[PDB]
Formats: sequence, C-alpha cells, structure tokens
Amino acid sequence: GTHTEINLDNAIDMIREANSIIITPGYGLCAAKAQYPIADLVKMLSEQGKKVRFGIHPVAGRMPGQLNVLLAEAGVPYDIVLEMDEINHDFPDTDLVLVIGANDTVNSAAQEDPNSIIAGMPVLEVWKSKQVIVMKRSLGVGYAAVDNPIFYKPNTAMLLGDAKKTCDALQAKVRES
Ligand SMILES: NC(=O)c1ccc[n+]([C@@H]2O[C@H](COP(=O)([O-])OP(=O)(O)OC[C@H]3O[C@@H](n4cnc5c(N)ncnc54)[C@H](OP(=O)(O)O)[C@@H]3O)[C@@H](O)[C@H]2O)c1
Repeated sequence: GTHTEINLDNAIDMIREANSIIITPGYGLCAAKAQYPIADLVKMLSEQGKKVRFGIHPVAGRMPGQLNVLLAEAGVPYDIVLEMDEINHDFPDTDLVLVIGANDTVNSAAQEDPNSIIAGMPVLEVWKSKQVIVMKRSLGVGYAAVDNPIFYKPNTAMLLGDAKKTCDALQAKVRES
C-alpha cells in the first residue's frame, strides 16, 4: 500500500532518538481536545533535554489563532510556540516532526504542483525534516478537500487514530521513563 503505518512503540522510539522535535498542530488536535496530553508530553520531553517547539500556521484550525489560544490555555509556555515564518527555515535541521491534526497547513502540493488548487499558498515545510509522523484518523482530506503528498513520501509514517487517544497513549509511554 502507498503509505507506511507505524504503531505507538515505533513512535516512541523515533521520539527517543530525536534531539529536536517540532509539533505542527492543526484542527484535528483541538477537535479531539488533545492539547492537554500534549502539553504534558512536551514538558516531559523538554525535561529530558530535547528541543521541543510548536510551529503554527496562521490559518491552522477553524478560527483565527485557535491553536495558539487553546495551547496557551492548556499550559504550553508562549516561548516555545513559534509562527510559521519564524520556524520554517528549521525543518531541514529537525530530527522529528509531529504533524498533529494538521493537513492543509503542511501540504507539499502547494509547492510541488503548479496546477494544484492550493498552488502558491504558504505551508509549513515539514517534509524537509528527517522523519515525519502524521497523526490523524485516516488518509483523508482536510478543509480544502485535496490529497496531501506528504502521506506517501518515504520519510513519512502515519500514526493513525483519534488525536487524543494517540497522544494520551504516547504521554503514558513517555511517563514510563
Ligand atoms: N483558522 C481559521 O480561522 C480558518 C478559517 C477558514 C478556513 N481555514 C482553513 O482550514 C484549514 C486549516 O488547516 P489545518 O492543517 O489546521 O487542518 P485541515 O488541514 O483542515 O485538516 C484537519 C484534518 O484533521 C483530521 N482530524 C479531525 N478530527 C480529528 C480527530 N479527532 N483526531 C485526529 N485527526 C482529526 C482529519 O483528518 P481525519 O478525518 O483523517 O482524521 C482532518 O484532516 C486550511 O485549509 C485553512 O485555510 C482556517
């Protein structure tokens, strides 16, 4: 089949091996209320000395600034939350990107296909990192109703499930130490 599926233990080993992690959150994160386990995951991984930051697209979510507000409300410190144009240049130097409920905001067809409906629209360049894990329930579309090439790239693994079920489980496995 055209994409790669991984399990939770594969994801934990990828996190463990990464020094630098960027989370790119989208609508799926807050649809699932996954902000709460994620804020604890990030605190634990930061305590293990990893560089853990968020890269948030200005149009992520369904309301302006929605991911920024909900992550702040959940306790994520403002100093590790960056704007797209502040963080995009770092993706080639990033060991692991966690795409959590984002799709349109990380869709490479905006740069790779000049005849795409989203051609020319700015995106987060997550496919330039060493390893991408996409957390969503299916191989299906987001708001713009288009396919996303990053799901079939060789450095992408799909971690399929509801975002809060997955992140609760990853929080538990990291808490194991
Ligand atoms: N921010 C705004 O104010 C605003 C306003 C108007 C339009 N928009 C548009 O909406 C989009 C925002 O980009 P985005 O990357 O945040 O999101 P998105 O590209 O619309 O994709 C969110 C996708 O999240 C997954 N998802 C939904 N519920 C989930 C759950 N419970 N667990 C796991 N995954 C879940 C769905 O895939 P599955 O069904 O496979 O899980 C979903 O594809 C852009 O096209 C933007 O232009 C934003």
